Amino acid sequence: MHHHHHHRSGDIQVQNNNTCNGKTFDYTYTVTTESELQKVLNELKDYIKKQGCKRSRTSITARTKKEAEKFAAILIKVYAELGYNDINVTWDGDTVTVEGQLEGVD
Repeated sequence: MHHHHHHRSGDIQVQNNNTCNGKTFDYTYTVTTESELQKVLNELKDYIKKQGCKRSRTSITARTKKEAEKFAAILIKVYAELGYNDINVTWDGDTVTVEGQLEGVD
């Protein structure tokens, strides 16, 4: 097979938008391989902690809802390191939109 990197294949567009957003340049990273996705979440998590009073939103381009599940398991994990292990997720299919839980427990 002809192996190549062309922006037209399974390009995964990760977009994070922060509530209490300070110096938030873009938080947008497009990875064709999940090996690179690891570094996205390493730096991203660190920032969301500062640019985020309680939570920030994320939406990742999943080409299948099967992928949306495992990127959800990653985003839930990332915000679980920041605070609450329970995180808010919605599986669309073309996208997985994950935002951290608001402090509401009794």
